[PDB]
Order: sequence, then structure tokens, then C-alpha cells
Amino acid sequence: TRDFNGTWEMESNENFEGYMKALDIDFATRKIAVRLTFTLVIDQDGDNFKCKATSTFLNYDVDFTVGVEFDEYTKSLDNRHVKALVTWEGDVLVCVQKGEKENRGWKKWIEGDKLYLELTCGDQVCRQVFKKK
Ligand SMILES: C/C=C\c1cc2ccc(N(CC)CC)cc2oc1=O
Repeated sequence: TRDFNGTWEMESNENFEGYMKALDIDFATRKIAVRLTFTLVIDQDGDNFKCKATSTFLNYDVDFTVGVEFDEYTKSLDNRHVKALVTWEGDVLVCVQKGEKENRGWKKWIEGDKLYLELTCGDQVCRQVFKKK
């Protein structure tokens, strides 16, 4: 199933601290954000995605079409410009964010009814798991 539509509530968050530190998020912001539980609202229509991640402190939005490279300004996080491209590797949705940081991107997939989001930057990998609400 390649269907990420819906509202998703975080159940687990592994190594979010490492990912944020790899992005150079300022200490105070990072210390608060590592504590947070996130909710995702995903609108998926063909290749068109509108994504909205929310918490009490850090909110992140991205819109894209699969297979269409786009400029992303990561102003809610590290405030960098990346050239982002989201494509399918099987049923895994894969984003590569080309720019200053090496190995920067994310992957997302459904397994056992749960949504998995893997965030990478540098040598850090963060794994988040969400249940469908
Ligand atoms: C799956 C597509 C939409 C979607 C992509 C997405 C990408 C990244 C992201 N984060 C890292 C900057 C915050 C946890 C959250 C996201 O949330 C989404 O809903």
C-alpha cells in the first residue's frame, strides 16, 4: 500500500536529537523540540502531496509532486535551501534534499498498518512511527 492519506499520531520517536543536532538546530530550540510528540496530516492525491506536521513547538509543512524537483527552504528547522526530489523506491516514498548537508532526506512507508518516517542527515538517522487516527 502506497496510501499515506490521513491523520497520523506519533507512537515512537528514536534519535530525533541526533537528527536535529546534525542540522545544527540551536541548543535551546533543539532541547525543547526533542521532547515533543508530533501529529501528521497528509493529503495525497495522485502524485500530489500536502504534508503538515504539528507539535506544540515545531510545525513543518511541505507540498510536492512526486518526481518533480522543487526548492525547499527549511525555515522551520535549520533555515537552509535544498533542492528536494521525492520518488518511489517500491512502496517506499524517498526524499533526497540536495544541499550543504550530506545524506539529507527522508523515507516513509506503511508496515503493519503504521506509518514510518525515517529522517536522515549526515551520519544520523531518526525513526518515527505513527498510528492512523
Ligand atoms: C509523507 C509526506 C508528508 C510529510 C513529509 C514530512 C517530511 C519531513 C518531516 N519532518 C522532518 C523535517 C518533521 C518530522 C515531516 C513530514 O511530514 C509529512 O507529513
